[PDB]
Amino acid sequence: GSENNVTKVKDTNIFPYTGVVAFKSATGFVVGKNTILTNKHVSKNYKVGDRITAHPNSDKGNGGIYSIKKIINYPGKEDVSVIQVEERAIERGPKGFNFNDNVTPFKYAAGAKAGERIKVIGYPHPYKNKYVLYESTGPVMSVEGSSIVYSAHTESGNSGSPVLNSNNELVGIHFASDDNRNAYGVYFTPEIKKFIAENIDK
Amino acid sequence: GSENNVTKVKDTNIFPYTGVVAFKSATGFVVGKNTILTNKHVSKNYKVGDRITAHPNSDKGNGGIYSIKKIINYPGKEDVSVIQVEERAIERGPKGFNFNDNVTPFKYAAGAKAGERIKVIGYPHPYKNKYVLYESTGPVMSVEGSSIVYSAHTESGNSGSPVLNSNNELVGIHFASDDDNRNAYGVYFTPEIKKFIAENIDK
Amino acid sequence: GSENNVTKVKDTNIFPYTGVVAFKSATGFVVGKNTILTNKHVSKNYKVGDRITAHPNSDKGNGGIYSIKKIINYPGKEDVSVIQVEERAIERGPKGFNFNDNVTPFKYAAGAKAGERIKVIGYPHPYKNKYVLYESTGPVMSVEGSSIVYSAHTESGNSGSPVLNSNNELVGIHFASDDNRNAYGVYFTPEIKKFIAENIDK
Amino acid sequence: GSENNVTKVKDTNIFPYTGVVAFKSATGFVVGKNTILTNKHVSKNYKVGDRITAHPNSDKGNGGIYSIKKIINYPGKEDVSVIQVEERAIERGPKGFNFNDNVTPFKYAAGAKAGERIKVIGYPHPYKNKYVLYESTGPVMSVEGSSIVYSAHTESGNSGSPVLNSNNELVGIHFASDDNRNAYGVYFTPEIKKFIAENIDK
Amino acid sequence: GSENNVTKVKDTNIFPYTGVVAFKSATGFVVGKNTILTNKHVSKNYKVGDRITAHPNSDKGNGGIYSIKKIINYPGKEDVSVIQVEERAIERGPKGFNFNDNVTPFKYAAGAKAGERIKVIGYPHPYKNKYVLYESTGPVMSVEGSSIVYSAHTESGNSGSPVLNSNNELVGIHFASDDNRNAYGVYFTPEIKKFIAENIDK
Amino acid sequence: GSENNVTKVKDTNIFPYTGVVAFKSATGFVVGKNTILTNKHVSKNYKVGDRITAHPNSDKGNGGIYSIKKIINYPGKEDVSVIQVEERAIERGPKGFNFNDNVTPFKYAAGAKAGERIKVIGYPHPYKNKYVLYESTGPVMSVEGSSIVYSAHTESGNSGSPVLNSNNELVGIHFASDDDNRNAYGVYFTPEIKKFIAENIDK
Ligand SMILES: [Cl-]
Ligand SMILES: [Cl-]
Ligand SMILES: [Cl-]
Ligand SMILES: [Cl-]
Ligand SMILES: [Cl-]
Ligand SMILES: [Cl-]
Ligand SMILES: [Zn+2]
Ligand SMILES: [Zn+2]
Ligand SMILES: [Zn+2]
Ligand SMILES: [Zn+2]
Ligand SMILES: [Zn+2]
Ligand SMILES: [Zn+2]
Ligand SMILES: [Zn+2]
Ligand SMILES: [Zn+2]
Ligand SMILES: [Zn+2]
Ligand SMILES: [Zn+2]
Ligand SMILES: [Zn+2]
Ligand SMILES: [Zn+2]
Ligand SMILES: [Zn+2]
Ligand SMILES: [Zn+2]
Ligand SMILES: [Zn+2]
Ligand SMILES: [Zn+2]
Ligand SMILES: [Zn+2]
Ligand SMILES: [Zn+2]
Ligand SMILES: [Zn+2]
Ligand SMILES: [Zn+2]
Repeated sequence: GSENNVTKVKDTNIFPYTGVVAFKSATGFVVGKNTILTNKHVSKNYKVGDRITAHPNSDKGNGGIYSIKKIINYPGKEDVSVIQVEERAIERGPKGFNFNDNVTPFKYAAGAKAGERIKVIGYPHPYKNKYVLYESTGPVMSVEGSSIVYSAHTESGNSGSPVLNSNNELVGIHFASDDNRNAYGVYFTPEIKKFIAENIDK
Repeated sequence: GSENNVTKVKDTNIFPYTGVVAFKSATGFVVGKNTILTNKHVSKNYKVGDRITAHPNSDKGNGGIYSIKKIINYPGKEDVSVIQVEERAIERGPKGFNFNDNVTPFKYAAGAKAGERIKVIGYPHPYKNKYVLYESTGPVMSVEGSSIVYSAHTESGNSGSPVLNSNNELVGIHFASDDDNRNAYGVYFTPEIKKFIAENIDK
Repeated sequence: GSENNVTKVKDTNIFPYTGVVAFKSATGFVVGKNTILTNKHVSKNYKVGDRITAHPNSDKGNGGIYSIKKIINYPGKEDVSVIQVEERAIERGPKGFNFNDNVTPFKYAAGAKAGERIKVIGYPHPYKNKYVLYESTGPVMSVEGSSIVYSAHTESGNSGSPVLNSNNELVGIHFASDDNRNAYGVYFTPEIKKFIAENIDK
Repeated sequence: GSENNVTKVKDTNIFPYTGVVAFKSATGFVVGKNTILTNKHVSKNYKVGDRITAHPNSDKGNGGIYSIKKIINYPGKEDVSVIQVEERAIERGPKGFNFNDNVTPFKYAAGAKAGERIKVIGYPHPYKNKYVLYESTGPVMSVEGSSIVYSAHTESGNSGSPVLNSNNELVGIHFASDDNRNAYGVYFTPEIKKFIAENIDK
Repeated sequence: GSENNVTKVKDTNIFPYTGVVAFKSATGFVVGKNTILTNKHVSKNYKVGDRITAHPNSDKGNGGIYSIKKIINYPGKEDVSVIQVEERAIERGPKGFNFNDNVTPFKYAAGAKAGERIKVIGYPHPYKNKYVLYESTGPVMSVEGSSIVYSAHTESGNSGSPVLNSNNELVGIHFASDDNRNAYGVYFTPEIKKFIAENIDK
Repeated sequence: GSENNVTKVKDTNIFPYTGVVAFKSATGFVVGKNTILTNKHVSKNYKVGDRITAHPNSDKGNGGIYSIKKIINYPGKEDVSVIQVEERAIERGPKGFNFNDNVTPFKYAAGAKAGERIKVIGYPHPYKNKYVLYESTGPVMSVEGSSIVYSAHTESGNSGSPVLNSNNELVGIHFASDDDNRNAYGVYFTPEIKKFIAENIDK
């Protein structure tokens, strides 16, 4: 075979993949009880009642299908949208009908620096009949304020993917793009973190 | 083989490919009598007397070589330029020396929606010795005003390529690309742009 | 095999590759005595005493490892930084401990025009344990003022790479990115040449 | 994109693809009323009552699912097996429950010669959850007796695939395998044609 | 990214990869105390005193470097060679200097059938400066006697790789070769199993 | 980019590539005055008067087109055939109309060993409209008598390609291919084969 900085995830039912969710067009991940994060350009395409699916892997199944109950955009310029779902599944996952028993939120990392290895996990290919999760690895190029840039292979559906460090702790949320190219994430500054904690379902 | 969102067009002498023309560096397509559409960043590299070729495919031939007679940039910000050609071919196509007999313009689509399948058809590799036409498929991500964004594999030479729906109706013109399933950016034909184009079709 | 607009350089100890240097995260190239060029977003990550390596190729060796002695960013908008190194190698090259005897600066080309063939030569993959030099070919799309655009396969590490014409003369410096994509360089205008000549070590 | 001697067939419900059928592990194609052809190493894995599907394409549907009613191996050395199916579909195709109304047999070509372009049409990837038909093009290298050799990209599932000329006429049946490799088929000699005609369901 | 039936193994220090060993040219795996298996065409290239390395992964290290003490070829036609190593490492692994503490032998599977998923694990690229383990997945095509055939992407260095089922139990040893091609293994018949058990170091 | 054991040769007008010739379906290489070597399964598709081309590279030109004048198969089992050409080019190369002035034969290597790096140089894609020369690198797996096996990416058209060591000396002729790092099979030049070739070089 060959070196490859992106590979298909064959088992999406183990951590960290159990923190990731699919939209028809994009990716999101869990941040707290009944609460997911994605980009604003993703959430504009959705409304209350639309469905997300928890860590799906084509016909190997998933953690359940859930409906969106609230969409809250961050008021700053950063591309962050908090989405709450109804806790009771439309279709159950293997751990039952409760959203939170089928998913796992991430710990925030202590920080991030140029040169460290990150992973972007998400559903790179939008509007497919089957959901396939890919893991894209690469180094951090820069952390400046609320901007984190890394070199990786990312595609349009990665919008909303978590960016994790080597210990599966959260360093960012992807928003825009062999391919070892600069790719762009929102780094969680204290003001963004505060907006998120405030909009987690209580 | 493998899934691939871009493949070589092996017969460019059937519809929809007989709508598409090649520049040395880019793509365009036919909009009406003696008239083609491309981007402003393409037309700035050309002038009256420069040559375009109709639906070429390496040494399989083409629908003729024609000279440019007029360049008319759209006055708005969108990246659209109208180019008229001399009707009399420099080199004939199989349907003769008249440009219009060797090409086919597209019908406009009724609109376009996020999630629908499009195709971008054009000459993705600029400044080659042989013209090779590729078809790039993918879903529309967004339509907002004159901006249409789709996820596809497009390349530098695709500047000017038509963006068609599943029934080969026109939804846009490609202008920028900034596996590969990447957001790619077209001009959606709003009424103001359609009016400009209609007014600049050779009479 | 297949047509490919980017291939691995297997001997980096011949011209023009002997004008190219590696940073941990990016590329640069020699402009004069003890002096290299790169981008401003590359030099931001380095400081006096950090190290660059002269035309490395995996474990086939290199022209030596050298320390940075001064960093001078171009005052204009263009993404150009001049870096001077200590002349005395930290680790020697095959031609000895003097930086200048192990490298080769480029001649400026007379100019550059749309459609001509260029090559971008550099270390495309950032933060690797081994330095691998690739050569990316493609045509110039546009030259205007200080902006040169070409169609090529470039990646995040190519920041700082020379852009040469078919006679290995210098037409620009890469700064931003099959793939036949528009890629962007700084074209050396008289004002930029003047800044560079003024900042070559004496 | 790139030159490629193998591409996915996106509509398998037009000629010539309507002459091709799938087994779980391999390909076959229609030779006459209720009758298909494949290799002897394919038919070894099947029995009466096993199922084949007519020109499937993922979830875009198919020409119907049919049961095997008889397996007849060619007495000679050549890797040819005739399989008859029950005429009445287990699951219908768009043209109804009759096998014959949903498929199309091929005309034999007048012959075949070195350098002419052929196509091998079949299901290259064995034992998949979804059937994906690919078309592999390439030139004939040699024809001798019952042996036709061509240069193409074929894979293990292509056992049993038709080999057609540029007018979709039949020149052989694949049996054994960028990749532009010599690939091997059975050329239909008069003795083989005679066996086949004798074993077409009446 | 894309579907791929072969991927780089990033951590070779967990089971099942801790059963695999590298030769300069090929692969082998552990069958018992101080004892490995490979092909006869591999062992002909080695002699007492030559080195094998336990589950290496470029510069991430390995389970130790060990010397060959005995080579015993199976007397039948099948491509099987038992190699014993000196128990005391030339260079230790993380579990110390004893060969057997750094490696793990496999359980034989109860049998194997057409259509089941297998994995071939080994070092596909011979005579490299760094050892990179790849995992190639695919279905079993046939089990006939001492022959097992599967559809996979295998390369010259895979000679000697174990072929494992989905529970990491042993089904074969690879000996000869997108690429989904038939690939050929020795299936462990009782007579082969007896030869192996008889030549395990006591 | 990526590691790749096969790449396109961009200048076929330098050594070692000026040793290699193209058939419509296969490769060969020069062994001496007016004489080339290929496989028996290639030469059986050719006859006196058929044309080979010297070191072509698409439209960059070539060292001339020459006609075959004699085919002499090796009497042993190994897959070797000697082909002589008419010395006077049908179409000249840059060094003129004489075949020998436009090509270069190889020196034989002193031998070959498992683990050493070789190159297979040839025209891997048969029956194309344009001749494209590729170089496939990889290690020797085994040498036994007249059999040399190496791990490389070779294709149908590589039949007849020379197999050279790191100093461009001849170690073998490729005959069969049965990423891709696969065992590939050449004829190693034993003394009996060398003698046959020397005796069949045009005088
Ligand atoms: Cl980039
Ligand atoms: Cl993108
Ligand atoms: Cl582009
Ligand atoms: Cl082959
Ligand atoms: Cl195969
Ligand atoms: Cl192999
Ligand atoms: Zn490989
Ligand atoms: Zn956005
Ligand atoms: Zn690439
Ligand atoms: Zn395939
Ligand atoms: Zn523009
Ligand atoms: Zn990709
Ligand atoms: Zn090839
Ligand atoms: Zn910058
Ligand atoms: Zn591509
Ligand atoms: Zn790409
Ligand atoms: Zn392309
Ligand atoms: Zn068979
Ligand atoms: Zn290949
Ligand atoms: Zn392959
Ligand atoms: Zn992808
Ligand atoms: Zn063997
Ligand atoms: Zn393939
Ligand atoms: Zn690369
Ligand atoms: Zn032969
Ligand atoms: Zn491969």
